[PDB]
Amino acid sequence: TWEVLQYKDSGEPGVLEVFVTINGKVQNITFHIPKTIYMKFKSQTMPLQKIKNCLIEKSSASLPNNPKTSNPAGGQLFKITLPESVFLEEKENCTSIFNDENVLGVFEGTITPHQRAIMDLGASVTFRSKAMGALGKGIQQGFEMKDLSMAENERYLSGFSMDIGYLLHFPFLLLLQSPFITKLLGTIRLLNQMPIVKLSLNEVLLPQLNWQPTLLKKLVNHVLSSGSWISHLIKLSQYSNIPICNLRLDSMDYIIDVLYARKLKKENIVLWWNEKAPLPDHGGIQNDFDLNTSWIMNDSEFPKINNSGVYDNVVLDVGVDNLTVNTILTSEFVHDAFSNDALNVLRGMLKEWWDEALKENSTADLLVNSLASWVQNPNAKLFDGLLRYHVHNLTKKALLQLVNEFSALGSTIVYADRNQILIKTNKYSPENCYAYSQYMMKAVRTNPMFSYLDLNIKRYWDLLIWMDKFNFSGLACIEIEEKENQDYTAVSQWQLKKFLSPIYQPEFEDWMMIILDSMLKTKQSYLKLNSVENSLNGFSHLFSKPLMKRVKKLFKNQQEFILDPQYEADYVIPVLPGSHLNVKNPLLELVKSLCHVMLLSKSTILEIRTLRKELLKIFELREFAKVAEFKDPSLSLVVPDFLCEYCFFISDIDFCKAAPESIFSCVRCHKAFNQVLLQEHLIQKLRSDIESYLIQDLRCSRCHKVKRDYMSAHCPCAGAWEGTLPRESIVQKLNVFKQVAKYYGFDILLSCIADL
Ligand SMILES: [Zn+2]
Ligand SMILES: [Zn+2]
Repeated sequence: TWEVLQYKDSGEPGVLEVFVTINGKVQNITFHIPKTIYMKFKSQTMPLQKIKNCLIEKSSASLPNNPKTSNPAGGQLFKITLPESVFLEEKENCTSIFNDENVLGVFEGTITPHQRAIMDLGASVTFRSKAMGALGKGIQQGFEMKDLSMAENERYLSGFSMDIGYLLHFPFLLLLQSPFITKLLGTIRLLNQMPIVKLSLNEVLLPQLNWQPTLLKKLVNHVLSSGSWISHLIKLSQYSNIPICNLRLDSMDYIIDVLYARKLKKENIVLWWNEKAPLPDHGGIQNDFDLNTSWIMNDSEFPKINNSGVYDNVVLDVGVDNLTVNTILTSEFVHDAFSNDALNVLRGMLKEWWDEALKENSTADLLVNSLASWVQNPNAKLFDGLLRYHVHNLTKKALLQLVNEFSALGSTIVYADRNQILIKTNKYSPENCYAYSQYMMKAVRTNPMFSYLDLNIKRYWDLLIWMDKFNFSGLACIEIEEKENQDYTAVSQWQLKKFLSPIYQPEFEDWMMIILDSMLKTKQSYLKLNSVENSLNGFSHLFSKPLMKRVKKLFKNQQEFILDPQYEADYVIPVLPGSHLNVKNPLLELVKSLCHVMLLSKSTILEIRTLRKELLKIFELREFAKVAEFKDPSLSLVVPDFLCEYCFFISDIDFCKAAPESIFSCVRCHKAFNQVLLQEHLIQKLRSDIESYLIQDLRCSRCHKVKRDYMSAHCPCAGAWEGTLPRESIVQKLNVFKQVAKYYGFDILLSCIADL
């Protein structure tokens, strides 16, 4: 039994220098690893060359499923194993089996000897040599490992007793903490020969004034955290079976990659493993443009429900956590699907991880939490776009099924965002829904479809006005109590106010505070007294007469002071990111936006529309004038699926509607983001949009149909060829990016706009 500390390769192929630990102390040994390659070539027969001293054998391994490669043809996959030195030798000559005619692909040329040994042997490698006593012969030369190998149990890797050191930069098992590992390793060649545990905290920043205290504070924690670092490293390593020095702490996708790869190798499935490459290794077919792949990697938008209105019943605000893991755990013709066998392997892995995590296991809990992050990361190895598409498509179905399940009992969906769900209840008072909420939660959890979902009620709503997530108001209570009248807080988040003149913004809020009070009073009166929700009929009668007089007075003052240069500070229309409307009369916008909020009732249409006409009579405008219609003042630019590294939260960020302090900070935890990452994601969105416009399909203006010719003038129908994506849409999309890049300081995106 050997405790390998740091597997390390060198210039010579199939050579692994190992800083192993023998019962005495640390020592250096070397391993020899042959190269195993997967050949798909020809349709039948075999080369019969015999020139190479290798081992070939016809195999039946389960290949991946690239959408382009769909033809079955025949099966003659091979399992050629051949040492890497003579493989480099064979690279030289022109004639050889690996480079000849009728070669479909090489499937595992990317995996290095280091990875092969760390996946096959592991941390606890032992010697089962026996035969002749070549232990001395094995130690003087390089011990060839292919013939003799065994992996002993690693339940207890080490009882630690050893010296630890530091080496840090702020631009013996030493710990390397530097922004540039490669530069420091190359500059001091002697640093290579010593074993190092490489933990990298990067991007040191300074306030540029009085930086000595902050340098001292940044040094103190790194000095004092040594006991924690080694302890956590050993805690991960004892379960991981990866050697301590190869493993890193922040690296979490590597554990998933090794475990999934070795449990796949337990089966006959091919790895498709690819190293420092964002795309899978499919044998070389992955280096060509394909329409299906381009569509499946450009579909990251999630559906949503935004049923708007004013609700006089109670509304529940539940938060659905563990959606993706629940989706995975629960569950020829198709050319765009992931292999079912690997899917079942992943399902079994997640099930066993969850079961061990239930029994007080920290590492299993970490793996379960980090699986969702691993799925969407291309930089993680074994990453497949088909897997991401499969997971997203099943999650999309799961959310609709959950909404339908909620629809089984008397309730109505209002909103759905993968993290928040709003439910309309039949009951009228929040104090009478304690039992029904619990019953619904138990019923939802009882279903086998949603056994692993986490649901928690965040707020109870008494009166809610809903337009979208960025524009709402009402009265809410955090949690209902006993024998005490429930405390209610009034919330009002209106982005619509930001596009108003400074003199009218206070008026907007003041009049909304009267609308809400009147609606609450009339609802209480209707409840006390006993097609239309009669709780809210007649609320406008209380505040109509004051509103008319106030509007008249405001109009008179505007007529008096609009041309006064002294009052030029007022009556200035702000410029905001996503603003497109060019509008003239400031008080008209206030009255329109105030009436639009009342209009979302669906039960008091006539009453509100009479008041709207009467108010519009103060101005010289008619009830159906085009200038008197409400449009949303703001555009939208939504970047989907941004990761919080310290929170493990999936959030969709919209750069136009969302107010600041939210663009650059996570929601669950108030941790700031990194700006250049946001700029790079915006650039990715822009270039992807341009590509999607450039690869669109054509259609007939009358026969809505797809063009099936490469050279034609028009439809067999007398018509014309038009585009599925019109130019005006992409022009507007390029327009909004320019404003977003100028309101906030994004130099990289501004440069990208000007290089077009
Ligand atoms: Zn967070
Ligand atoms: Zn036609």
